[PDB]
Amino acid sequence: GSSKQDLMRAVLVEAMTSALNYWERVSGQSKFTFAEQSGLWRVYLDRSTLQTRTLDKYLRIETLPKTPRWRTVLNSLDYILEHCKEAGPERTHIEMQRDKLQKLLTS
Amino acid sequence: GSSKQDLMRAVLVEAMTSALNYWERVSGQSKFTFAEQSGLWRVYLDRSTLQTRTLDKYLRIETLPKTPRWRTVLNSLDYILEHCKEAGPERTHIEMQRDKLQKLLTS
Repeated sequence: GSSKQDLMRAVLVEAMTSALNYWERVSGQSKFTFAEQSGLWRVYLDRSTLQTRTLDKYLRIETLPKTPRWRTVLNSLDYILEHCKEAGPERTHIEMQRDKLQKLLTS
Repeated sequence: GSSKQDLMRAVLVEAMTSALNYWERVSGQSKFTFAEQSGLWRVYLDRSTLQTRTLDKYLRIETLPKTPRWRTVLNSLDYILEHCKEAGPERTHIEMQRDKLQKLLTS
């Protein structure tokens, strides 16, 4: 129902933002670099500056697309966890949010 | 010194035992299957029965070899975490023990 759909969207934003913050700290690379190196998100020239325009929409519930690319988000969480291994609460939180999303998508 | 060497051996046994218990529960497969499918540990015919004779020595501090194969143990932890994703305290403990071993080996 509407509650499950809104929960999925809230978890997707939490998971993506958490994963990017972890990527930035552990890899020492930018959000731009995650998109460019993984090939999972496109780079655009906006306001005369390179931007991960679509990825950026997934970092706030207000801008999340009407049709989220759930598999691309799960591939993003997997890519970040594949390249960033530092064990700890921050990583555990991303793993837990990944499992939550997967269970919501398959229930 | 002796303290660091004994700590490394104690952490190796904790990590291996933890990882195998997690593999068995999450994969629903045996220790034998972890060895056979990964190819990381040999199978032997002892007492007329198939056994992971060398791997078994890593599950008790009393039997741990004088010369542990540290890389084979780290490859074992990586293989189990690659195939078993269930997020939770049990998985976090294995990740934490893996990081502890790596830091001891590089300090």
